[PDB]
Amino acid sequence: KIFKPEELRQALMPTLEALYRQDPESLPFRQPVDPQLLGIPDYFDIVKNPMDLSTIKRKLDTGQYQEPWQYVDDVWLMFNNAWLYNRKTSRVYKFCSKLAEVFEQEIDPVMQSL
Ligand SMILES: CCOc1ccc(C(C)=O)cc1-c1cc(NC(=O)c2ccco2)cc(-c2ccn(C)n2)c1
Repeated sequence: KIFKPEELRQALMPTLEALYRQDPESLPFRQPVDPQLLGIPDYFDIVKNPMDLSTIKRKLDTGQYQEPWQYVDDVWLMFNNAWLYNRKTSRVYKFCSKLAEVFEQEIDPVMQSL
């Protein structure tokens, strides 16, 4: 099945804005992780493939996907990175898990749609 670029944005962006809407849980994820700014200099020794909401939003704003699981792939990569780097007890890890709950709720019916 082919997917028109304007169609994905209009049908996938609601799932993305549902993540941005989570405050404060989306705050760690709205911009790429800057290890020097954040005081976590070891981040890239653990996270080899970074991803964040702003990169996803900019991709989606230029239709730079091809089918929904591509977008899913980036969102899950952002989640997996955060669960790998941050400790289970940590605020950012818990924020990530909240976002992941919201995202599964929103993405399951949009995935059934196409
Ligand atoms: C060192 C701890 O920061 C992090 C560590 C790891 C990760 C990841 C994604 O693995 C993310 C952050 C992080 C967290 C927060 N905000 C909160 O944690 C928060 C907000 C309210 C209560 O808590 C903000 C920003 C941020 C925002 C702008 N910039 C430039 N940076 C980055």
